[PDB]
Amino acid sequence: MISLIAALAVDRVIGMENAMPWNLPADLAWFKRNTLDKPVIMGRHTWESIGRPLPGRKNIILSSQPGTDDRVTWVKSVDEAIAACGDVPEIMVIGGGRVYEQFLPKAQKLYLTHIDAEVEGDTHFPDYEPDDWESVFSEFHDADAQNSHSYCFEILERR
Ligand SMILES: NC(=O)C1=CN([C@@H]2O[C@H](COP(=O)(O)OP(=O)(O)OC[C@H]3O[C@@H](n4cnc5c(N)ncnc54)[C@H](OP(=O)(O)O)[C@@H]3O)[C@@H](O)[C@H]2O)C=CC1
Ligand SMILES: Nc1nc(N)c2ccccc2n1
Ligand SMILES: [Ca+2]
Ligand SMILES: [Ca+2]
Ligand SMILES: [Ca+2]
Ligand SMILES: [Ca+2]
Ligand SMILES: [Ca+2]
Ligand SMILES: [Ca+2]
Ligand SMILES: [Ca+2]
Repeated sequence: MISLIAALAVDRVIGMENAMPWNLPADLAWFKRNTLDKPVIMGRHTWESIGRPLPGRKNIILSSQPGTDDRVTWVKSVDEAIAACGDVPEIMVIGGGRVYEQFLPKAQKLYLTHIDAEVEGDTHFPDYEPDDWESVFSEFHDADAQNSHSYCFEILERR
């Protein structure tokens, strides 16, 4: 079972110059909650954006070229990435834009943080068909002293 987890600002913007331009500790806690003890698949740009291995998770990196870090697992295709996870209940695809586009047809669940932020970006979440997904979890939060935007955590399941 493949799931995508992503944080989306206005117009499905997810990144700008290898960074997520917002500071939402509540999204970091949600991300950790939902990915811990699950293999994580990421694109090479995301691996460089994060900057280090994610603890308590098997880290699988997609690249057409050989790996440059043995602390993580390197793969050269979507099918090889899935295979490297082994027999696990759930695989988490953590980005970026290009990796989400490829795993979206195979995904059964979307863990989305809808951020109320105006972000000029260079990376977007794929334009998912609303008719194909059903909202099973939806928890809205107002901004506070730690989180500068209002945000909604949503879980969508493929109909
Ligand atoms: N808001 C959010 O939730 C998140 C946002 N982001 C943002 O997204 C951006 C990064 O996204 P993006 O630029 O799309 O890059 P990605 O992180 O999706 O990485 C793409 C790279 O991964 C490799 N790759 C992808 N698919 C394959 C494949 N099928 N086979 C082999 N290699 C593959 C390629 O590496 P190579 O070139 O080596 O072949 C490719 O250049 C950053 O701005 C980051 O901040 C990232 C995660 C989460
Ligand atoms: N919701 C969400 N999804 C991600 N894929 C992510 C990647 C790294 C750090 C914060 C993140 N938050
Ligand atoms: Ca900033
Ligand atoms: Ca490239
Ligand atoms: Ca060795
Ligand atoms: Ca881009
Ligand atoms: Ca439509
Ligand atoms: Ca803030
Ligand atoms: Ca159904």
